[PDB]
Amino acid sequence: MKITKDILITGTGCTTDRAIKWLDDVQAAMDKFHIESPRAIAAYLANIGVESGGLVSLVENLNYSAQGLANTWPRRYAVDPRVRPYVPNALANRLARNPVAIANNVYADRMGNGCEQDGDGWKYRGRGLIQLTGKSNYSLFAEDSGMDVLEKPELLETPAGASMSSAWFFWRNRCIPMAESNNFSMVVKTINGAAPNDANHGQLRINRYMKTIAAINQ
Repeated sequence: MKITKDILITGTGCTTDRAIKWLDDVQAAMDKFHIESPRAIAAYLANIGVESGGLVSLVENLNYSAQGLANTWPRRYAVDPRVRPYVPNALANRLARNPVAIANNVYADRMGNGCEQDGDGWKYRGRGLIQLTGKSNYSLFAEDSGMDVLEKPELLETPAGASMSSAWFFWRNRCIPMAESNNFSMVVKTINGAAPNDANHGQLRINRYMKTIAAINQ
């Protein structure tokens, strides 16, 4: 369905100026990945807006102190993950305040990435609205979209790439059937990792979902 600037603002909480810059990219992404019904469009917009702070935040933040590393990945970066506070280990103290070195270590040898030394963890760090991480998902998105994101992963920080990759994620993770069965809670769990709650702004997601259905049907 053709959406408006006002539907996009209702759905994502974005500014008027950002809605104007993103409208055509969001429409093209939803059309490409068959996000067509009021509930599918509402569930997609409600989640991409909260995940990205209103289409503002498009890349993983890897700025950490040693204490932030221990707190975020205690099994990797705390001396002992069974105690409070966590104490940063020697690895945490070496990697702290080094975004590239953190990503290369924490994302090494998973999600399709190779070894720490060869740089895939940083290269394929989280990007987009619903962030894609790791060489495997960048590769699958490249094949499904035709976007050159292995050579140019920074395309996922453009409005076109962020919208397209989020629409791909929504389609591929079966969110369209969930939306069209009125299972918004499962859509949020699938995208965020947890059902609607305080931590993931669940009430704001639900409020924007319901408000966007109403807006579209008019």
